[PDB]
Amino acid sequence: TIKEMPQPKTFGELKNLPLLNTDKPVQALMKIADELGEIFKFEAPGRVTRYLSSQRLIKEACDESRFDKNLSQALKFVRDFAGDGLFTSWTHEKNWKKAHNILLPSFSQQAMKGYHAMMVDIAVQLVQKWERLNADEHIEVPEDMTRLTLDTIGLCGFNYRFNSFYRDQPHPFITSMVRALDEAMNKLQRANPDDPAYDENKRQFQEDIKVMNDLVDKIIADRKASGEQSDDLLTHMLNGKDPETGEPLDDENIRYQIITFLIAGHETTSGLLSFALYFLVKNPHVLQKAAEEAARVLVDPVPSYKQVKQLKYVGMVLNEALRLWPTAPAFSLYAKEDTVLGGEYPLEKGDELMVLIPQLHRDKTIWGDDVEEFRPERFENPSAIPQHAFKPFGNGQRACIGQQFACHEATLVLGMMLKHFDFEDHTNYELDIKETLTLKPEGFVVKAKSKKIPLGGI
Amino acid sequence: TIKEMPQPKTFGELKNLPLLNTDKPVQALMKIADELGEIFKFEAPGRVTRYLSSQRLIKEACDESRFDKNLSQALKFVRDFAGDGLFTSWTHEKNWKKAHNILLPSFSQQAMKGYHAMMVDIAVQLVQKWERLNADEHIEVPEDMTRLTLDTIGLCGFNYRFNSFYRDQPHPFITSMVRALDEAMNKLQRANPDDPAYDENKRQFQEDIKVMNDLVDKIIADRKASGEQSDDLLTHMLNGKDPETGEPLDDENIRYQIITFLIAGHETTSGLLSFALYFLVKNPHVLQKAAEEAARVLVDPVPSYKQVKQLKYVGMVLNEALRLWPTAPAFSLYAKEDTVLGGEYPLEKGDELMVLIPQLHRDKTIWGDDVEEFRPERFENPSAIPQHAFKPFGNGQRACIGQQFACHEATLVLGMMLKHFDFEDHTNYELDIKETLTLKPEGFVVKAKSKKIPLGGI
Ligand code: HEM
Ligand code: HEM
Repeated sequence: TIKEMPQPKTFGELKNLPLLNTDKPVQALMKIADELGEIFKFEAPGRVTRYLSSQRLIKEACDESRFDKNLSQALKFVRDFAGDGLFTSWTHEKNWKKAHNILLPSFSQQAMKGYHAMMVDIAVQLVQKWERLNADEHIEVPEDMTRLTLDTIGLCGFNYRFNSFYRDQPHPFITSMVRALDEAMNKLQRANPDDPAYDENKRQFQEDIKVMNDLVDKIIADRKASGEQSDDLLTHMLNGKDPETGEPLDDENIRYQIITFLIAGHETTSGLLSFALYFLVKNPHVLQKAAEEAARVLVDPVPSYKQVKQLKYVGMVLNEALRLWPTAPAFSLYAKEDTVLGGEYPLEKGDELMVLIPQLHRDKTIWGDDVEEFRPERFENPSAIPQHAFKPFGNGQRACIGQQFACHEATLVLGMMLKHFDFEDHTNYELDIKETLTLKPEGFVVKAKSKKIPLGGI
Repeated sequence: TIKEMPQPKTFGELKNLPLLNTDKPVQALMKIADELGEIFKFEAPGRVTRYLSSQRLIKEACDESRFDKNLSQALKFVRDFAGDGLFTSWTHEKNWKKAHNILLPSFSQQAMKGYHAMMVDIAVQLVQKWERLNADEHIEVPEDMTRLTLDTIGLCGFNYRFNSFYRDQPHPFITSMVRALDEAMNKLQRANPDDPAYDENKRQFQEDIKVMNDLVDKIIADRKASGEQSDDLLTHMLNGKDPETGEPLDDENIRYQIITFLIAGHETTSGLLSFALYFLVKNPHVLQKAAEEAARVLVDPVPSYKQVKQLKYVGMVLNEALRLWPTAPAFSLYAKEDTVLGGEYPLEKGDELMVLIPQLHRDKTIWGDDVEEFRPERFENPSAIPQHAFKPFGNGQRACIGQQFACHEATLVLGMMLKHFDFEDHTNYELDIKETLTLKPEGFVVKAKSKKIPLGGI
């Protein structure tokens, strides 16, 4: 029977909008979901969305016959620099299906065999950095993880070295990307967007868009001008034809794809690695199990592709980190036609839903009462997990195209870290989660004592 | 560096085979392992296996990239009546993966909420039996535990009442199941099984298979006709679809699954309860601690699901019984590819291993020197145990699908026993372990004096 959904506290004519005027909006929404349950309405001037937290409702939301990907206000703002790349395109735009069909084979599990050597190149740089620290020094974890994941997508994707391990201050492209992302996210919480105060932000936004476009357009133009057949994502985009339309991507869409991949590789996989290491140092029996596996499996001076596929327990660790802190924590959907959600909530065509992934992943009816505990063993027998219960990579045809890339990279790197070092939570670090496009453990530091195991050449 | 492995005494061209021509083969193999150490070769005419006893080697055997489940000769003979049910199927058989995907969510810890009431039905029957004994009487422990466990899987699994507490002699189906298993196990010694001497054995075997098939097929046929929904394992099997293939199980395979569950829920699961109660009566301070927990937690006339989940020390007692006398004490593996075990023992593709679980569980490098002592406190934090050190339910994707079911049932029943009765080892019983498919403390008897605490309705 039909039910009225709950709604969090309001602010007069601003409705719920000021609830997002916080540097930690997803975390605020999680606390609201804890108070209100599996569904709540969230209203702002001119817009309504419904936040879903239960597997029961989210499984219905994931029915692609009833619901399609929506661009949230955040993604609409990100679209000012990521364009109609795969992440910020509507499913019905021609460039979505074109790019999807062209790029899917380049992101497959099979494709990882070809990226593996370049992934190892950057992972060796990380391990060497940490081998070279002095006794009294420590590691800035999200910082080094971001250096690694950005450089890996730059190299594997476009044969471009950001050389982030040679820098304190980020590459200029990244300065502009990060500042562009910050502006996109800050705009969400402004009650008066056109206020004269925000004039200067808008000028900086246009300058950062120009830095990004200029470097990426030059990368593309340089590759076209050289003729080089590097066999990377850029080569595949320049030469590939969509089997369905027979058309290639144009150079402007290629730029948007490249921007999109650099955003992804800076923002998400780095957070996964950071959270994984956080949980490992907070759960030393789990760390022991992962380290024992790394030692047993990674028998050669550098890891092979086959060896990375052998690291089951490291995979379980990564999935359990994705469970607790999925680093792209929300995705949006719209109702394709009028429909009733969960037998109880009537929706009209066009109505928006938000899937709160960290809450889905804390659904006690699925996972049990111990949802805050870090237990990789939850994933030991993967078929035990119900359908649509675990969605850190989104849903259906609009799921993360980078999933195999992220998993392979993270498994490789975490395996190598655990083979080469013991870790100490020397500050007894208190988890503090910063929110940008994604989630990361801000200020997370550790000490790493080398096991003094030689590392092979690249 | 490459070692030759030890081998127990041989009998000319019969090799090691006569060592298993004994009433207690697992216990013989344990003694061989004490003599020979972590690995030994066992040869019979036409075959070889290697028995493993250390965590150091078993952790490698449990690497699913390197080794998969093998059907031992015993499981090949059980397959004559358990078919391609989950326990007697190869991982590469379509019906293994289909049934695995369909059934696993119905055996989860969360699924136990739905079975709990039916489990209580049978547990109340056990408690009422014991409340109704006269002062001069005693309890035949494995016999009553088997009545409980069989009836619980019958009721929870397919809404069938064996009514074992209304009988002295087994239900006709069970007579046939036990005699089929006996025949399967006896066939392990027979040199020329096509000898006319065994014609009656073959006739009896076919008759026993017919008894089991007729009942189970009728159960299935009766349910399909009615359209009755019971939320039980049969309902799930009739309606469920494998997410991967999109196919349901066929009726023949469902029958094999039901036969398989009945085998499992008989003495394999009742052995846990029997050994647990044995160890409790032999360790009165442990019994007292467990009884104190039961009294503190089980404050209502019948136990709730949540209350059973609070019986931590009862669960520790059960784990410690599984440590010493795991009731499915060995499992078989085969090498997927050529590989070296432990840096020392080269194996070829197809080579077989046997994991001797009771010996694994006595590895002093893992458990310390006191491995024969019954100390439930070893399990205060099960996360402290290394990977592949405590394996009473097997390994990985071929682990026991019934683990949560068995543990929940055993915790519930043992908690109620400890709430309702004091126990006396009135005969000072000498442990005598009978071997079939499983292990049982044969002849174990106790007296139970009622605490005279009322029991609720079902
Ligand atoms: C742990 C790491 C990652 C996580 C958790 C993650 C998560 C997600 C999620 C949840 C979506 C769906 C978004 C929505 O529905 O609005 C998505 C889409 C996407 N991700 Fe990722 N991602 C990760 C890594 C990557 C990487 C490494 C790349 C590329 C190199 C990438 C590229 C994309 C793209 C292109 C899409 C859009 C796909 C489409 O709609 O066609 N991601 N990701
Ligand atoms: C204390 C009780 C039990 C113990 C110690 C036990 C132990 C085991 C072990 C060691 C295996 C792996 C066998 C191998 O690798 O060859 C296994 C498999 C299995 N067990 Fe159990 N079990 C118990 C209770 C149950 C119950 C109650 C059920 C069902 C009602 C069940 C159903 C199964 C099934 C279907 C498999 C095959 C799983 C697969 O390969 O997909 N077991 N059990």
